[PDB]
Amino acid sequence: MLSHMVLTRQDIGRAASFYASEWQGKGAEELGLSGEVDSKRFRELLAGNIGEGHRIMRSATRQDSKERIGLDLTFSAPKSVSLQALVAGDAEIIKAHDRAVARTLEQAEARAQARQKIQGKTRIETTGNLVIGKFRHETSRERDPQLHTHAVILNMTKRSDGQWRALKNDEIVKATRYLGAVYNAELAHELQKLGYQLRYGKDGNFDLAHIDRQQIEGFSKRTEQIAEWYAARGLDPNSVSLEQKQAAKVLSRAKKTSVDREALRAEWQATAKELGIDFS
DNA sequence: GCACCGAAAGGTGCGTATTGTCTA
Repeated sequence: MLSHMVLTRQDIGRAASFYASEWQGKGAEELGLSGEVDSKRFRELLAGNIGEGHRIMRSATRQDSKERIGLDLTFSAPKSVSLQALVAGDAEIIKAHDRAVARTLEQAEARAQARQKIQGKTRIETTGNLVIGKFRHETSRERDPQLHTHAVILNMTKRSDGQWRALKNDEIVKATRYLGAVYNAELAHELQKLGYQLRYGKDGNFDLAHIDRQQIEGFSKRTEQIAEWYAARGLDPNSVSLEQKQAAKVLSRAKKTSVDREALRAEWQATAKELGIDFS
């Protein structure tokens, strides 16, 4: 699954709480960023402080509009993949997901764009470079195992004239469904190299063949919450407005509390026994 | 493209778009 969200200045706490960490992007390399994401630097870049002999970015933002700190792309593995990675414990599966993300983001980077204005005349440019902070996470809001990576694309890109400007995001934002398919294709290919058999689900989605739908359902509490929020509002899961799909996804939430990580995984393992899961 | 940003006859958000496993 690939979902996206435009991150605004009011998200500067939450977007820094993303901080298991990796920089990616030709933009990042050119700034000398590679390896683990230093959080102070991440906060600086969120604020548009690219530093190293450059003016603070984005000052031409209207006060009536919100300023944009970035674009969050969230890659989420199928549940059976999450199970094998996080319950059984498999670094190869984690690695396979990391590769799928990195290769998809290369295709996101290819689509990075900017504007330039030459004497009242605006042209759109394909810059092909991004600065991206990747943060891998492991649980859902209902504390189910859930392998997922937040790829925070910072709102910046280097134009042809070598100048740092805000990202025009259209080409990435309108290709979410395509990049989603790249992630699946890459993950599936990587999982097949590791010897796994796959089961296909109408969309390009798949799961590991040795884990069945009932076993998936046992570990998908957030899905049960969404499915119920439609059944109560009388709404049908086939056709619903973007205002409604966002409603069910945000309203149906309950609240949670600082989970004992070592104790959580033991719960997962026991649940997986109850469900009868053979991690082979 | 527009209309308001800082003050460059330049640059920005705006809206875009989002399948399931349900993020941000």
